[PDB]
Amino acid sequence: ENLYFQGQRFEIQQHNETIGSIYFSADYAHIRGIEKGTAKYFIDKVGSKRYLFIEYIPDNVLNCKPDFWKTLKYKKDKVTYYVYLIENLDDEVFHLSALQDMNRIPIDIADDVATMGKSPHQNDRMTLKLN
Ligand SMILES: [Cl-]
Repeated sequence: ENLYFQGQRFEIQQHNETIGSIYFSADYAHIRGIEKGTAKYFIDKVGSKRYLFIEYIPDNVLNCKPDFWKTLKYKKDKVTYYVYLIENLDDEVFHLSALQDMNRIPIDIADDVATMGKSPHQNDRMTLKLN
């Protein structure tokens, strides 16, 4: 698979406020917010862009604005993933940007996420700052 974030720890920011830390291993995001949590994840590079596929993290763990979760969904096996465009500004500042959703069943081919552009509302985007 894709090891772009594997072994990396980021500070999580939303609306210029720190809301916790996230550490990515081979299979899970390890979240330290109000509480600890884990989320299955994977990264897919299609063309020039990279996309983060991540399970929902509840606000009892990571207290972020709920419309951050308004994005394209991917379903592999029984786990549903929330898909984000990873933007790398300078190898320090990263964004998790929500994508446009569809009026159809979740994508079953990871690469087919590229057929969708960014969400018109980007104000609830996550900022990851590399440690
Ligand atoms: Cl796939």
